[PDB]
Order: sequence, then C-alpha cells, then structure tokens
Amino acid sequence: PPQPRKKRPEDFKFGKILGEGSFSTVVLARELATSREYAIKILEKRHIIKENKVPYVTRERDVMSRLDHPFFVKLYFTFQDDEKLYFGLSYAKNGELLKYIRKIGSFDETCTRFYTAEIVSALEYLHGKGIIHRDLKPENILLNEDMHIQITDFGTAKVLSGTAQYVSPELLTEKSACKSSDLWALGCIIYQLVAGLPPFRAGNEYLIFQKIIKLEYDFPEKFFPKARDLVEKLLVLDATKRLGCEEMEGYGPLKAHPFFESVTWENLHQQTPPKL
Ligand SMILES: C[C@@H]1C[C@@H](NC(=O)OC(C)(C)C)CN(c2cc(-c3ccc4c(N)[nH]nc4c3)nc(N)n2)C1
Repeated sequence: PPQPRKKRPEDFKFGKILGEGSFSTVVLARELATSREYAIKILEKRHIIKENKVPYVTRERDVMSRLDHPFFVKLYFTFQDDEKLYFGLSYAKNGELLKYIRKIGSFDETCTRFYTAEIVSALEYLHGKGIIHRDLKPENILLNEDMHIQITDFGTAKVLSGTAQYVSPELLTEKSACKSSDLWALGCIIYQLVAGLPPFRAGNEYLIFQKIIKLEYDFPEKFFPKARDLVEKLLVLDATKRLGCEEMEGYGPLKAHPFFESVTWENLHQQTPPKL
C-alpha cells in the first residue's frame, strides 16, 4: 500500500521551541498543505555520530513507530536533509505534566486518581509490548489539548526479548532494569502529584541516590491514605515485590487497588478529565 511521498523542511512553517536536550530540539511546525501542527524533533547527524548516540535515536524511531495507543506520542513520519534528521511527532498542546504540578501545587484526590489511572493504563500497554521506558517522569508525560496524557521520549527505552529523582534502586545496586523500574518511577510520580514534590530530594545527585538505596523518604501528614498505601506498594527495594510486576501477577492486582475503586479502566481517554 503506497505511502505519501517523503516530506521535507519546506513543507512546514517552523515556530517555537517545545523542548531541548543537548543532542536534539523539538520545534513546533505547521504543515502547509494541511495546516496540521506537529512537534518535529530535529537532530544534527554529525553531533549524534560524534557523541555515539545513534543507538538511542534508532531505538526511539523503532519504538515510537510500533506504539499505537492514545496515551503515547506518535511518530507520524521521518525525513532528513544534508545535515539533519526530522521526526514528526504528535503535538501535545498543553505541554508537560511537570508544568501543571508547579502551577497548582499538588493535585486533589480526584485528579491524582484520574491521571494515575491513565499512566497505569499506558504502562500496561507498553509493558504488554515487552517495552520498558526507563526514564519515566513528569517532564515526558505530556498533556494533549483535551488534557489526556501523552507519554514521550523513548530513546532510552529497552525492548525485551535515568533521571536522578526517579531512578530505581536496582539501577544503583546492579545496573539492570526491568518493568518494575517503570513501576518505581510511577510510585515517585504519584507521590509527586499528591505532595507536590518528588519523594527523594537532597542537595545533589549523590545524596539523592544514597536516599533511594536506603528507601529514605516519608509522607506529609496531608496525604490521601489509600494513595499512601499504593505508593508504599510501589516504592519497595525488592523489584520483584512491586505491585504490578509479573511476579506479583501483573496489572490486575494493581488496577484492583482500593485507591482506584471508582475508576473505569476500559475507556479512560474518552472520559472527560477532572478540571485542574
Ligand atoms: C527534547 C528533550 C531531549 C530528548 N532527547 C533525545 O532526543 O535524546 C536522544 C538520545 C538524542 C534520542 C528527549 N526529548 C523529547 C521531547 C519530546 C517532546 C517534547 C515536547 C512535545 C510536545 N509539546 N508535543 N510533543 C512533544 C515531544 N519528544 C521526544 N520524543 N523526546 C526531550
């Protein structure tokens, strides 16, 4: 089945910068023929070769192409010119989940519940494909125009067959990740929605890591009891004992947790999100 001919830079009107890393930049672009907006990731080939990042770039192109689900940023197309690679990605108009955390301070139980539920539902899909994110965080959990999540940033994903504050203990005591690594990250993110801050904080990276391996953190007095219980079943040193992992029999027990009592799991992206 014939695909549309290769696109090129001149097919777009480029606008503002949407995101920045030291090897790539995401720019908003409007396709002239359609007036559609895309988030185009631009990568300079020479810099990526120089910095030995080719495996990461390929990894992301491969992963983001196979993902077909509303809670994931989609890769629509790729092209390149003499110097640059272009990835046409979903444009998540409302930006980072991190922004909303900073904006409103900390979520109420209704919003925490709904967004956690979406995240859990996205991970179930992802893990179902034998893919592990490895760098899940509020920065790359984006929000669509409709205020549903869209997860992105897959260069560091692992196909089976990170950021200091969200790093799992196994990554510090063995250097080997699994699906439970994502579930640990999830426990950190839930904590952050409720409290307004990540669980493991310190003056520098070394001190942060030191806290992780000791499981040194605690709950504010004001912290939804059932959310606290859930977090405590995710933030567990033993990776095989995190709710949701294969050795704990997967996503059934996770979705059945009392914190999610009122959630309808089947059609989350069709539900109207709670107002922030
Ligand atoms: C830009 C930084 C660094 C980057 N790191 C990288 O490319 O690392 C390599 C090793 C070179 C592969 C990962 N970044 C991203 C960022 C976005 C993104 C950002 C905003 C968006 C919006 N508003 N709509 N859509 C969006 C997609 N999407 C992906 N996929 N990645 C974040």
